[PDB]
Amino acid sequence: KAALREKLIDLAEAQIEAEGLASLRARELARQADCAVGAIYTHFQDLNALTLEVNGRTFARLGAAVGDDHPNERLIAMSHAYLAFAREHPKLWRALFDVEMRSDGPVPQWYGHAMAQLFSYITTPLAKIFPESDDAELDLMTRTLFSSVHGIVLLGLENRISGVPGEQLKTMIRLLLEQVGR
Amino acid sequence: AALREKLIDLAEAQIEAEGLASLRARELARQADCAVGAIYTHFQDLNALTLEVNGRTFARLGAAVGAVDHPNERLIAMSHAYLAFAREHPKLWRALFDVEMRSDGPVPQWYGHAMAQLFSYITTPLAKIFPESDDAELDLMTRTLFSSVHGIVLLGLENRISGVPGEQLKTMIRLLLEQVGR
Ligand SMILES: CCCCCCCCCCCCCCCCCC(=O)O
Ligand SMILES: CCCCCCCCCCCCCCCCCC(=O)O
Ligand SMILES: [Cl-]
Ligand SMILES: [Cl-]
Repeated sequence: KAALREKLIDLAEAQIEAEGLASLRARELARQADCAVGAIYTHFQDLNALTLEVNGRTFARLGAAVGDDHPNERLIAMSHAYLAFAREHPKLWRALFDVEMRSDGPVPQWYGHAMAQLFSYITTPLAKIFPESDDAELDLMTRTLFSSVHGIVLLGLENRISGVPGEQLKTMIRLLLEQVGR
Repeated sequence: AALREKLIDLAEAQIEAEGLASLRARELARQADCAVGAIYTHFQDLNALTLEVNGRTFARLGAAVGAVDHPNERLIAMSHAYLAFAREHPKLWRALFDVEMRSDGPVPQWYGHAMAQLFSYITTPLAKIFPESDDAELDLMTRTLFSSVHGIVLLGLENRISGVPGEQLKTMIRLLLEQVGR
């Protein structure tokens, strides 16, 4: 059970990496794990729940990637690591945004904490840039700038006709963030 | 002439009712009272019919953005119009980003030109804000800010745990855009 639970998370991560989030099937994972398909449902409520565990690991990788007198430079460096991550782990990266997870519904504490912890890396330099801003103001700015970088990265990496060209993604993130708070 | 236009009218109605993923040649042909082959006679594939519907969505966007020296306020107003559109026409809005369309592959000239015409509305105030920037620099900044607003709207409307809250989307679009031109 302890071994099986871990083995299923390992295999789920492997599948997402190979063929994407949409390719994950209970029959196939059970076959790879050498268990009954119902053994998957003994450890996770559904495939979405198993995907959240994979996303837990993806957050950990992102947190390692992200990690003081130049706060705009810190924001840029972190954004460049986000871009590099998205490029390096495209399918795991897309699973973070494609899994069923909403601010409306129940967010599990471990999951909500991991995401809150990533956001604190962005809020630190923003507090230096905006010394007069309160926590609500800082939280809103963190969400705005993160959402902005994600948009640049999403449209650019998808090669959409509206996005910034691939070769200019790093440069354009810099140019956007340099302007933040003068 | 009647059937080509009727197929576009019907494809738009289907996308609005059930989303891009629900679009089928068999069902469209049934509604239009034609054979499935009559669809492929007017459009190479469903992708091509989807581009025609997206063409109408661009025209909807163009009308909303054109409505009536404060270029930062113009960017904010246009961005607010983009937010409103995304909330009001969520399925047609998603079809613009979900259709198979890359800058690597063939982009039909009429389609690229229509999207470029929308971008010219953003570039005009950007040229006032950044008078020292050349055309290349302005196009990259147009792409960067569009992508930033889109990220804000996308993660906000999807109620993602990393997004700016629904009730705060307009405010954060304002707080992002006022910082442009530092
Ligand atoms: C910073 C100002 C942003 C203002 C946005 C509103 C202005 C006009 C609309 C421009 C966006 C058109 C939609 C582009 C859709 C792209 C779909 C794709 O890349 O395939
Ligand atoms: C403006 C600075 C942006 C820098 C971002 C990189 C540094 C911090 C990491 C933030 C990672 C958040 C990833 C959240 C994944 C999506 C979760 C969700 O909304 O479903
Ligand atoms: Cl991956
Ligand atoms: Cl719609």
